[PDB]
Amino acid sequence: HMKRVGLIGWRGMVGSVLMQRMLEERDFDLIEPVFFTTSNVGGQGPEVGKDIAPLKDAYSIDELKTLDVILTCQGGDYTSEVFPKLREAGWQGYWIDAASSLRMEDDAVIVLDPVNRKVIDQALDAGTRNYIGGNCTVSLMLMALGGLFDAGLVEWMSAMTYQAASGAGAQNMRELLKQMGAAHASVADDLANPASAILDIDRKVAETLRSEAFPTEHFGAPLGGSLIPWIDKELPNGQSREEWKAQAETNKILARFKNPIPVDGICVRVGAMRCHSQALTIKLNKDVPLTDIEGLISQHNPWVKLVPNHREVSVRELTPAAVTGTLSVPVGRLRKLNMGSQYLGAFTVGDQLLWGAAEPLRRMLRILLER
Amino acid sequence: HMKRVGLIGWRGMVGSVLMQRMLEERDFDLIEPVFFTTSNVGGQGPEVGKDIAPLKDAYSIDELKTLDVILTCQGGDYTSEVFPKLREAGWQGYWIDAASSLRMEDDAVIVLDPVNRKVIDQALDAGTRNYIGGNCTVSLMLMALGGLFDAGLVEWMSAMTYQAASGAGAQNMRELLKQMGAAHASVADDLANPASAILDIDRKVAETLRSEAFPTEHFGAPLGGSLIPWIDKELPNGQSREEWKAQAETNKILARFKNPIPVDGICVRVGAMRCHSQALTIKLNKDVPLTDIEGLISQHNPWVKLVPNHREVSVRELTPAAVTGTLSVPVGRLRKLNMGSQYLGAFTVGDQLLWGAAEPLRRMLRILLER
Repeated sequence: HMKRVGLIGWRGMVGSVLMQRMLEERDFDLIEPVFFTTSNVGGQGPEVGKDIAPLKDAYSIDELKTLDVILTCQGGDYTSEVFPKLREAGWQGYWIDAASSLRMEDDAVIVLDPVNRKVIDQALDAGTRNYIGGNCTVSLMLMALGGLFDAGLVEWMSAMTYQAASGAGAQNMRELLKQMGAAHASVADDLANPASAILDIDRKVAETLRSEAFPTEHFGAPLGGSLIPWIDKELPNGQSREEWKAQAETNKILARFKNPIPVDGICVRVGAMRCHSQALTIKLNKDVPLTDIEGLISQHNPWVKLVPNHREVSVRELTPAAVTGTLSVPVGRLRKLNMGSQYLGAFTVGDQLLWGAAEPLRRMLRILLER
Repeated sequence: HMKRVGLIGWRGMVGSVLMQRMLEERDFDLIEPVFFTTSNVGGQGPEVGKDIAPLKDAYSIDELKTLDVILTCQGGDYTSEVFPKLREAGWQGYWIDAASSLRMEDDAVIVLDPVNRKVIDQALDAGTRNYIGGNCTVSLMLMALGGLFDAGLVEWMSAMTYQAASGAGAQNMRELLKQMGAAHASVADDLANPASAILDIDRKVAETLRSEAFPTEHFGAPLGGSLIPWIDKELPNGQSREEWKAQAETNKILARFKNPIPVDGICVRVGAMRCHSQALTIKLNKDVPLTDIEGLISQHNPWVKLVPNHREVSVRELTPAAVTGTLSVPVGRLRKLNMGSQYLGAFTVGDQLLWGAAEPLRRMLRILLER
């Protein structure tokens, strides 16, 4: 009677974070883990404190059909190929996915249970079997500002993001680090010399970033020492796919199908490891006292952390350096903007790999087990 | 005969950029440059391609009051000390300053002549003697979007910035580079090994940024591999001084004393050397076609660079890596936002040391010579 759960893409980065969290929370104690692979069939699986079967074929429909749940971080290409063939074979199990492939599908639900647990529960009773993790940007934003939407105060939102390299992949994180190392190495001697001219240092650093030898295989441009104001594919409307997801996924999570909330902005890649930062211009539909706003925000969930709008505490708490590897979602710089009393400014930071990827997936798995 | 111009703060970072630009434009052909010092009286001045007198005492009121023009990049502490004494001595010469000291004074004009040449000309005719460079953020924004303000289309503007280390100083730029080096050095061996685990690399990097040995003296926090959502001193209204300067200096440059255009947002420090980037939400007061907006923007001045809203060109052109050391001020990602047709999104990048500091100063000097 214990559910057999198929783990796909566990070896990948997001999957590795998922593995780490599931191990910490002892998730494997309550399920029968079946690890699949697209390269090493028959090989050894990861240690989960119990005996498991050897690695099985992730493309074998016969194998997958025996599963009650499929938890995949393998990617959109894998989902696009296997999922339709599996459903056609009559598989009626639950499909939990990190990839964006099935997010906007009519028979699927974008999961972020601290925000839309009731949506998930109703979908489960309705017979929905597809539950997809939301885009990191949207998930991290809603984890921070869920209280405002829950109060029905948000008219629109303009989101300018500061997104980490982790969102692009493991090789991109490595490239960012190599780029930082290359930038520093070019002036390593000069940095030791106090009498070295800063403009000479700056000149050499700029040349290094522009040089061919600068590692730019995965980004196509320097990230370290710079930034990239475009993430994911270009769309015919002038949006990047990353920016398009902001409005589409926010309103689906909140189930705002009739009157959707306008969400837009610019998605920018910055030189951070695995934390997304977002500077937000928020239009509220009425004048609400700031302290009440802070109350609505902080009381929504136990992971959001209201950082007082003071300098040294903001410098220490509201940064990728302070958030990385943690489930904490700090939000600060909360104040009324000069445009009017209905204009709210906000800055938030969140780990891209946890709440922005892995954590909603394992939590969705636990929800299935509690039913 | 030839105007005697005093140069203060020529040796510093902004001053050095100023000297190099004045050399390139051959400004020293038109003036008698008198170089002053706060540390090396009688010493040797910079190489400006012509015979100059030995360094004079920058605190000598007797010498300073003989000067037709004073162009200082020495700093606010110097201005606050010398300027009142100098005016008290009956000095009626012109004062050109990079420091923010006299910006909001009624007898002073914030200079950005491609944007407010007419304001400058009227001030000169009126007898105004004080001409001050604007804050880097404001100057760079207006160089890109001057065409919209000139057409009187801007209702308000929300500015989320991505600011470089150069705005904080030379030692901050050095710290940024040292931070990048420390980050890379902690995982140098792992990066060279293709089979290394990404989560192990990430763990060590996160640990390094948090360690005490991480160079954070000047920023008070990690910048490399992170960001800092607070620049300059905290104000009682919840703004930082940097954010406050947005509305204050924009409207003074435009000479809008009556009904000021609301300008607000969040000023964030990122790991860039000397380029400020800004993500903008612009509310227009009229329905204008996007192509007409592009025309107004690009036709305003020959330094703004309209980057077509396409992925490849944006990645290549609209970055600190591309802009660094140039007088080009690219603006891109221009499109109407989901909130409405009067909401305009824009992303711009500009060099902080040129148009954000040194360039409006030497240009103001040229204007004085053309009187």
